[PDB]
Amino acid sequence: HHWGYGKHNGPEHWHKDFPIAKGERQSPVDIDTHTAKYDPSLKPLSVSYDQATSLRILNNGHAFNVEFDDSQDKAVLKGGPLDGTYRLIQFHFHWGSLDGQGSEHTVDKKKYAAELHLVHWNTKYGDFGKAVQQPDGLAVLGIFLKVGSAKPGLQKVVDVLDSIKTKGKSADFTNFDPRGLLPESLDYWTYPGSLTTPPLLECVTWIVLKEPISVSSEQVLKFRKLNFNGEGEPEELMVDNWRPAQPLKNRQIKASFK
Ligand SMILES: [Mn+2]
Repeated sequence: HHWGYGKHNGPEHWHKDFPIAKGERQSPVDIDTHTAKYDPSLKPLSVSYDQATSLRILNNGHAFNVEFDDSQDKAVLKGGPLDGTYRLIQFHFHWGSLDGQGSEHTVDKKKYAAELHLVHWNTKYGDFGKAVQQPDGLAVLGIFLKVGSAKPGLQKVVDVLDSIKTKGKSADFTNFDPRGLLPESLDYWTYPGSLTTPPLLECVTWIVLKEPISVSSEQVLKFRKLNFNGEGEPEELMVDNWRPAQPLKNRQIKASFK
């Protein structure tokens, strides 16, 4: 029936409705650190989020998205392996039912407790919907989360989860600054890939940061309290909304560092 992360509609079934699931540039992947090639020609990333305008937070039944106003060049990403400017449209997370799993990308097969995705679209395309039809339409910044100390900048998000518990619920969410979610270092790995949920389009340049951010156990616990279901439907906790690693096939992972 419709896709999700259960036994009957989980990632292993997606190819029946979205054949691109078995495509040549699917994500996520395992990052083998010894085989990633250092590329001295890659430039430092440029993150400009000082003018970021968040608007709302929504439970879409598969994760929670914080959405931003992308009608102008307010929060953009440029540099790194990118040509042109990419505007932030939304961020969301993938997490596990246990601390030993939850991330989509893995590093030398290591899984983290969660993974944050900041989604950006190439402004040359004019809108998100046109950008997903292009090979260089999106740029996703992925950041791993490990359990340790609490992340202060994530608390405003944790606190509103109670109000968007079930599928379809949304809440006003203004003045949230995503700079509070960045690690200290911007060193990264990059490779050409796809969206990690249906429609699985191969329109993404992935930028995965080497340095994880720490969150407290209590912070991650509140994520696991969300529901996949809609209000008044039987309760299915929102946990393990991550796609396993896909074959690298003909792609090279490049590193901005050595
Ligand atoms: Mn994602």
